[PDB]
Amino acid sequence: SLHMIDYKEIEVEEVVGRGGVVCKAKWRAKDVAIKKAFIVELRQLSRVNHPNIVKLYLNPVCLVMEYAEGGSLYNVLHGAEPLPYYTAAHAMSWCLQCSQGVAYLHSMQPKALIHRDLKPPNLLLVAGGTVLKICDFGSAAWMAPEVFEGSNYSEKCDVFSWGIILWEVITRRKPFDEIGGPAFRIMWAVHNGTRPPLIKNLPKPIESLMTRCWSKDPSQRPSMEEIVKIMTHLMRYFPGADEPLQYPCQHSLPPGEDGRVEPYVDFAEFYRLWSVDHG
Ligand SMILES: *CCC(=O)Nc1ccccc1Nc1nc(Nc2ccc(N3CCN(C)CC3)cc2)ncc1Cl
Repeated sequence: SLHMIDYKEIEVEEVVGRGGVVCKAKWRAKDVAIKKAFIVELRQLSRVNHPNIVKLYLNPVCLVMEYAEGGSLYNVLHGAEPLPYYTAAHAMSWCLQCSQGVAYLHSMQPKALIHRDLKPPNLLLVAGGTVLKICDFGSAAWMAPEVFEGSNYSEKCDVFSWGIILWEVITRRKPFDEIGGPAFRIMWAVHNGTRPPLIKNLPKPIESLMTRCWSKDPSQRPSMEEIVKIMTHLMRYFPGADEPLQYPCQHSLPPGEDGRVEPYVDFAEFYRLWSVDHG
C-alpha cells in the first residue's frame, strides 16, 4: 500500500505554501511534495486511488504527496495578477472532477469518508489547469450551516460546499466577500438563510442544481452520485475543457446590485449547443 521514505533520496529544493509547511522535492526523478498524531488516522484512510485525488505516496515525519504544478484553484481564480482566462467549460469541468473525487470518498468501504473542508484552496490543478485533484483533509464561506451549528452531520455537508464552489468558478467571486469580517459574521449569515446572489442569465438546469445543493435541509440536497451524473451529461454542452489555461486576463469585477450578479464565464455557446439538440 505504501512506499517507504529514507529521506536521503528525497531532494528538497524550494518552499511552497504555509497552510503546516509544504515543500517541493524530487523523489526517484519525480516532482513531489512533502509536509502531530494525526497520521494515525491517515493510515486507515490511505487506501485511496483516484485520478481526482492527490496521490498519497519518517525522520523528520513526512507525508509524500504527488506534486501539482498548477497550484490551487483558489489561486487560479483569485490570486496574484496576471490571472488566466478560463471558460464555462473549464468551470464545469473543474466542478465535475471535484464531484468525481468526492463521490469516490463517499463510496469507500467499510465506511464512507467525509472530506468536510471542501474549498478551492484544497483543490489542486495539474496539466495546464485542466485536471483538478482534491487535497484530502477561514472555511466559513463554504461550510454547510449544520456543521458549525455543532449538530452531527452527514456527507451532505460536502454537497453544500460543492454548491458554493460551483457559484464561485462561474462568477469568479469570493463567496461572502461583501460580509467578510470575522468568521462568525458569515456563520450567522448563512445560518439565517443567506446564500450567494443568484447569477444573471444562468441556465435553469444549473441554477436548479446549485440551489438544491444550498438547501438548509441536508436531506433535500442531492447525493454526489447524482451530482456526477448530472455534470457528466451536461458536459456535452461544454466542449473545450482539455484546452490549457494560457491566455491572460485583466479581471474587472463590477459591484453587485439588484440582488443579482453577472457571471465571469459566458454561456452563449451552451445555449447554442442546447437548442441544436432540443428542437
Ligand atoms: C492536501 C492539502 C494541502 O496541503 N494543500 C496545499 C496548500 C498550500 C500549499 C501546498 C499545498 N499542498 C500541495 N501543493 C502542491 N503544489 C503547489 C501548491 C501551491 C503552489 N503555489 C503557492 C502560492 N503561490 C502563489 C503560487 C504557487 C504551487 C504548487 N502539490 C501537492 C500538495 Cl499536497
